[PDB]
Amino acid sequence: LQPFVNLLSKATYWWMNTLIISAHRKPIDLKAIGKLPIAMRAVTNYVCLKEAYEEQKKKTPSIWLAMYRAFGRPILLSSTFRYLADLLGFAGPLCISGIVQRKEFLENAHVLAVLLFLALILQRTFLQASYYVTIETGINLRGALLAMIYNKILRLSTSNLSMGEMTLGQINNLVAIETNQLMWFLFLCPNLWAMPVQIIMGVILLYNLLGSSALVGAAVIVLLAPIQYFIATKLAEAQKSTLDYSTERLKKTNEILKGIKLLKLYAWEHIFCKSVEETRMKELSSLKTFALYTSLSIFMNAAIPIAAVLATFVTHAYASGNNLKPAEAFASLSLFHILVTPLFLLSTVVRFAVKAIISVQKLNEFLLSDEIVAIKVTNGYFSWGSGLATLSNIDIRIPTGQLTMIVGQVGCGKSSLLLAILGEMQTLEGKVYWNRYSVAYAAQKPWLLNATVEENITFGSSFNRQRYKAVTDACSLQPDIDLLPFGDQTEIGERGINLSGGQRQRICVARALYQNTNIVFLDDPFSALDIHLSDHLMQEGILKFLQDDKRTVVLVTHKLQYLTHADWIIAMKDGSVLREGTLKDIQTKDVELYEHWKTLMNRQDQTTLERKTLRRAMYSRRLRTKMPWKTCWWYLTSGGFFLLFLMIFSKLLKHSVIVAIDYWLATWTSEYDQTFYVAGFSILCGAGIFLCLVTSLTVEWMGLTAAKNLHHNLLNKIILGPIRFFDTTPLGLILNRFSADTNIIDQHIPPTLESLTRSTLLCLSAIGMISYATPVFLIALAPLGVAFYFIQKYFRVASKDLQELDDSTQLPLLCHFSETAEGLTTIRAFRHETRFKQRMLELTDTNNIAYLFLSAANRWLEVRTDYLGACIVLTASIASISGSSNSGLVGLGLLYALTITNYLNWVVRNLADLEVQMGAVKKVNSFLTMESENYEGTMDPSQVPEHWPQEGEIKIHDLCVRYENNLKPVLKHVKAYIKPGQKVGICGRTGSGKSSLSLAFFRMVDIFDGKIVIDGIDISKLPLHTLRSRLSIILQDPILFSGSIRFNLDPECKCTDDRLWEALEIAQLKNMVKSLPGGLDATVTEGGENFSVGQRQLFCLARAFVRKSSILIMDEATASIDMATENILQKVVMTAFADRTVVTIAHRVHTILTADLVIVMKRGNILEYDTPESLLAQEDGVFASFVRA
Ligand SMILES: CCOc1cc(CC(=O)N[C@@H](CC(C)C)c2ccccc2N2CCCCC2)ccc1C(=O)O
Ligand SMILES: Nc1ncnc2c1ncn2[C@@H]1O[C@H](COP(=O)(O)OP(=O)(O)OP(=O)(O)O)[C@@H](O)[C@H]1O
Ligand SMILES: Nc1ncnc2c1ncn2[C@@H]1O[C@H](COP(=O)(O)OP(=O)(O)OP(=O)(O)O)[C@@H](O)[C@H]1O
Ligand SMILES: [Mg+2]
Ligand SMILES: [Mg+2]
Repeated sequence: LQPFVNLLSKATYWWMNTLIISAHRKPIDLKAIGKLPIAMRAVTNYVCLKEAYEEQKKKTPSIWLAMYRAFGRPILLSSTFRYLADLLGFAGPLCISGIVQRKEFLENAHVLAVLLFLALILQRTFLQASYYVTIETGINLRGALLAMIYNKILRLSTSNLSMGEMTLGQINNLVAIETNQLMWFLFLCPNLWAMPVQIIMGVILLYNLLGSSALVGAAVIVLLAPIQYFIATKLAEAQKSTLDYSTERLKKTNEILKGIKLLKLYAWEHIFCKSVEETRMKELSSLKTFALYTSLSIFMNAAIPIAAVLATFVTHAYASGNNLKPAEAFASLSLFHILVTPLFLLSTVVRFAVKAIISVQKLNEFLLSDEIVAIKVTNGYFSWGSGLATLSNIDIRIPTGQLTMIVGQVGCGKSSLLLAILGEMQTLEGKVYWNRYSVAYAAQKPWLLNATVEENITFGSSFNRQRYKAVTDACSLQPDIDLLPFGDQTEIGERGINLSGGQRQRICVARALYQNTNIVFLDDPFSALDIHLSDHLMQEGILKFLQDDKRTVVLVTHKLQYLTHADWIIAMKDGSVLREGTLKDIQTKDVELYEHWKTLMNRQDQTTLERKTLRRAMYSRRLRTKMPWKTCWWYLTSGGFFLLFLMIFSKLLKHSVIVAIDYWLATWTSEYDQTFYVAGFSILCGAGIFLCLVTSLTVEWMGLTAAKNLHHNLLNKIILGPIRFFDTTPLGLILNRFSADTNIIDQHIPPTLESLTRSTLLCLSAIGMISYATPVFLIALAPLGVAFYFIQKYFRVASKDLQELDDSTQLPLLCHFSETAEGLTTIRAFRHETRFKQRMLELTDTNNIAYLFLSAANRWLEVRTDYLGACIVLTASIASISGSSNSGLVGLGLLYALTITNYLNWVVRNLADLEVQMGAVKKVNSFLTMESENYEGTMDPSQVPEHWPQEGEIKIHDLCVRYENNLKPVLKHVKAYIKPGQKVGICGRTGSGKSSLSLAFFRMVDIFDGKIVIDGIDISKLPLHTLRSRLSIILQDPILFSGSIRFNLDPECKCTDDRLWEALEIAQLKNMVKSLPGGLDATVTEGGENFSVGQRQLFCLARAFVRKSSILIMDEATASIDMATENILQKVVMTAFADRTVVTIAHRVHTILTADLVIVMKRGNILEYDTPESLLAQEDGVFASFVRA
């Protein structure tokens, strides 16, 4: 008997109840979820799919055939279940038919009720079994496809001809969209055959029950599918347009957030906010058409059935000598309700099928793509697939266990030489011998995972504290490591703590040196290394650390230095080897080349600067079940009480009119001329259509209004927020507040809310109507209501947890595919292919199990609610037949009871989804409630002179500065009197609050004690906007936002182009802009990458000049600037700003030695404030010490 109960559980999902029930006590952890059965592990599915694919290739290969060969049987089983389920589900109307017309005891009207109950249960259990089988096969297919494309990625080539700039984009698209769409098509595949059969059977049954008259209604409903497909295509068009505008808006917002401090300093936040508001306006303009089409689709879906009913019944009434019977009428109405959904969804199935065909074509295109004495090579010719040997006559030899160096000119091919020796490119002729063992490789372009530093260093190697410390010290990486927030175990790479090129390549070199292997390749590890660091790495790392290990080291470096240490040297030229040998060998054979090295060698602070920027970033650092009804009400009200009332009233009236239509039909059928009834029915149907249209339009209007209001208010509040907000909160979350949350509010909330309200109203109306026909039904209803409440609670909590876990598991998979897509050369050099493949299998298995359990929970909820609906139908039917009432009311009760089962689960599912989305709404609403700054100014703007800062007098009175309240004041008792028309120099030990002093000048940081006085007006006693408007500033790293040169010079557009030209001339940038096309109107890319760093500084100086601040502040402007550019900067500061007041945060003292006066800072203390010449001649203080060095 055990098999019977086992199958029952596998059908009623009894295994899901323990996880779902426990969902309350503990969040659904990955461990809590049992691992995938070996029958469903991604590895096995990949094996089967590869077998099928190779069988196809044995006879150009097509994926579709392989997918069939792999997963046909589950699909056939699913189709069998689906066909049986639909065939049984056609029993509903037939049973209603026979019960209303109430040894062939089937007419007894009692046995038929239990027959209907059992048939409904069997139908729905089979249908859910089919859903689950197709879900499982689809997820298996997704796992197999991901594994297959991952293997392809691992075997991909790196030729620039093949792997273009868009190759990584294509791979991300495949993993994120194409595979998912193919999975969805696999989910929906059974429908593609179960829908047309269902529709045909429905039409045949309609003809049998109601005769040729029902043909009109059949045609009217069949017209639903083309309409749905057309409006769906238009909707997709509008959605693409909205996606384009949304991407533009997101780019603008992201650039704004990054460097927000700069915008606040320039006081330009308002103009950027206005531009983003314009972008949002266009986005909303497109979203309005999207909403129009969505509303049209909903209206058609909810009205075409009414039109079909109207046409059918009017035609039958006017074209039948026999008056309309009740049983036939209600059976036909139930059949229409059965057929509406399949027709409404066949169009979506077709769209998914087309998208899947496109996706499979794209995946096939991807797959059919190109792919690939320690060492000696003889007669080696290699190319990058161009057909022309990029390397020729490769007679290289790599002596075992000895340092080897490769020298050459720019773009000689040494990097290509290493790649070819790795076998990473086609070998036209010649062979390479290994005497393959894995080789430690540090790519010319450094590469890093998204794991922490420890993972990068180990890279899967067993941890050894001794080796880790030794290599870290050898590469001088310990300090910068300590600078990190968590030191080690600190995420780095694209998503983690951003690192400069020097640090990245140092980490890569550390990885290479740590990894235990006999062969090490270092491709110019000194790309951005200072002399001291490079020398330390060479002496301690390259030689000693590997001398002990007796490794074989091949080094590629432009810097001819250190060649003395190298045992063997290689000379290359134009993708060919001039000579190979030691220094003595080259000297003997090629004197000219030997001397040429000395000739070039004889004709010969970034690291410290880099760490300073890194250290600056480090300065800053029960019942999870109840939905947020407060937040949902806040959202609903956001649109406006008028719109909310209109929506509610319209929907209530629509459902009242629909139930009125049904009751009118019942009363009409009561009898057993018809003009009165038909006229009434027609007017009712017209009113219903009108109300459907009105309610759809109203819900969409409410959605649009709410989205616009919420987004606008959020952007205003965030932009008007204090700097600390962005300093603490990671930029990622703030950006996500507009990336996803806004997308959800725009697109998901309105449709989901409309569906939830419609389902709730339909369920309530059905219950009320069956009670009206069957007053005794409520007694049986109440326990069912209790069960419904419990199911609602459990499923809502479980689904929330499962969905969140699914997303958290998915994100690492995309991250890993993106990472492995890059650095393929590095992985293949380490030959860690197996490790990464296993990692991918683990990640995909976890994601698949999460998704599968989410779908299984959905199935469990469906089965429970469906047994509930079956009990409802049984009780309603039995009570009605037993109860004495008019036949029409009996038919109405049976019809509504049968229907209620379709919506009884949609109500709860939409409720859960709306809860999840209200989560995001709460996120946004809470985020926009953050307190703003004291923009109000105590003094009247008129009282403060318009040209207030012209004089340039500044005083400091015992100032104290604190970044945040309750923290130690970085500045204390800071007093300073800066004479107008004076130059002020500031220098001291790093971290002495110089930039803090500048921020205090700009009010950015709180002035807890003391004051800053300019022109006799306290800075605090003034609007911060006014202060920032008429003050200049030159940050250390200038940033320019995407747009024209005019926009950067003056977003306010207040000054004439003559002023801009004069500013660019004085800033020495007039010729630079003139040479570039477009002149003043030339475009600029985001972040100022279009121009050189010195040009960015010139742009900043031009901004200062045009601002006419009368003041000037420089925060180590010369830092990270070319010496000639630094001299130009000094000249322009000295001459152009002669009449202005200059305050400089001197990165280097000698640049500010000429300042009229200097200030010495130390731990928030003004140790010295005099002329720099006097301080040097007075005492040998701190200023004298660092300035002398
Ligand atoms: C994650 C998707 O897992 C499922 C997968 C399925 C498989 C399936 O034949 N769908 C039919 C719906 C049935 C009732 C007609 C369908 C067809 C076309 C468009 C959408 C849809 N449906 C898509 C989801 C359910 C609502 C409309 C069912 C149900 C689920 C589910 O999660 O409940
Ligand atoms: N992966 C690649 N695919 C295609 N062509 C490549 C690839 N790598 C290099 N090349 C081309 O091969 C030639 C030499 O490139 P390579 O990087 O090997 O030279 P190099 O002397 O090491 O240069 P570098 O100054 O960048 O260190 C150039 O034409 C370069 O464009
Ligand atoms: N964002 C911040 N939040 C809180 N405290 C900060 C922040 N930035 C700096 N501090 C504190 O202020 C001290 C000095 O700040 P600041 O960067 O202005 O000084 P500095 O001497 O000009 O430094 P730098 O070397 O960057 O020019 C830091 O040591 C830290 O104590
Ligand atoms: Mg190179
Ligand atoms: Mg500073």
